[PDB]
Amino acid sequence: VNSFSGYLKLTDNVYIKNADIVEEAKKVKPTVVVNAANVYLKHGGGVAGALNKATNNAMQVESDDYIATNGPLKVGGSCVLSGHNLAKHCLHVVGPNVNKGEDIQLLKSAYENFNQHEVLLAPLLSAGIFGADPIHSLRVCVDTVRTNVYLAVFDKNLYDKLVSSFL
Ligand SMILES: Nc1ncc(S(=O)(=O)N2CC(F)(F)C[C@H]2C(=O)O)cn1
Repeated sequence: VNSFSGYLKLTDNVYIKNADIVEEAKKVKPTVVVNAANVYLKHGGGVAGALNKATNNAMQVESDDYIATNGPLKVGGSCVLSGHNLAKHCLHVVGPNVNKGEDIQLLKSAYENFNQHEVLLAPLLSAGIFGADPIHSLRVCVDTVRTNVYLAVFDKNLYDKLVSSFL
């Protein structure tokens, strides 16, 4: 038993809710919140900008030190950093950005990072400003992640579509 509420169960291990991941994070304090990161951990907009703002820019300060030490992430890769006031940990995951021409097949590699964590609160990778089809992203999530994932979908219209079209 865990503290997530109002989720619709999609599969054995995937759940989904129309929610603002920032607000869901501040209420659940999950062990892991997933960020929709870029390779530079520049949290300017989308999910990342919103999560960083909720940390009063502490996420960005920590991220800049991470990059200065380690260099950029790979597309499809991830790193674990602090969750600040939102979660114990933040898993920063880089899905391919269609608006940068990156290969969509890397979306499966991105979701594989979730399997290193038993339970996660996460957005749909490569959705939103990353330019992928969220229905495709949901399909890859369901077919790749084996751990328990609680997906927060900000847009109510999209949430309903995702539900109504789910196979
Ligand atoms: N607060 C906040 N801001 C942005 C995002 S998103 O852009 O990553 N995301 C992914 C999506 F589902 F495909 C569309 C969008 C959403 O959930 O409506 C998430 N949460």
